[PDB]
Amino acid sequence: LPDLKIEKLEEGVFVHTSFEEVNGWGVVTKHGLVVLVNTDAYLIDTPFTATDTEKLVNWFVERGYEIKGTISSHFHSDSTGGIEWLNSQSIPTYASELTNELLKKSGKVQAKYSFSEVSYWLVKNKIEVFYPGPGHTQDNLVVWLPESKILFGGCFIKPHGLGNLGDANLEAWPKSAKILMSKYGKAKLVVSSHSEKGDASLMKRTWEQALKGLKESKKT
Ligand code: NA
Ligand SMILES: [Zn+2]
Ligand SMILES: [Zn+2]
Repeated sequence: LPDLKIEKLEEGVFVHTSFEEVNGWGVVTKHGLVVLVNTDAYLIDTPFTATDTEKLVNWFVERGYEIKGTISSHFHSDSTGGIEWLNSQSIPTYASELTNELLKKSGKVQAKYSFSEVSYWLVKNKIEVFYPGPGHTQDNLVVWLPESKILFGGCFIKPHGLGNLGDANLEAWPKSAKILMSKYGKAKLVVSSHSEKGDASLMKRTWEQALKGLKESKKT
């Protein structure tokens, strides 16, 4: 299993990359962020495992940062796998009320703190959590960093194909993708869960893939 990677994007923004075996043939790649406000650190998604969440936290703690909070972009384990471990360390975990309902329904440990607001400022003027509407999942969120114009699109941003449709809302995805394009056109960088980082055009590529997936589902 490849090791957790940490890469600096700019001052105050790091991408964490963790890996999971799909079964014998190679691995899934998952990107999240760590955002620094002075000496406060915020996890944007957890790695898949408690073990990789602890490695990630330990890397920032050793450099004099305090983990002030985590946000999970959706209920799937690639965003939420570390919540139980973070809770055991009394590190504040956040998810939307809908995300916590979906964790509870799937027999998973919930985030300690939840919110209902469509636009939720995890950190005033620094970290915005936004619900564009259903897509990859009913609850999928994005995270916007206004000072860097970095959008973390999580598993919503799907420039090359929508992936697993098990929990997806194909009827809503195109509308949700246009809402995102319309709000975050000033984005300098779009970081997705499962693809290479890109420019604002990844939001339009997602819209196109959403339209195509909906069209194909209506044919059969
Ligand atoms: Na450092
Ligand atoms: Zn997912
Ligand atoms: Zn994912």
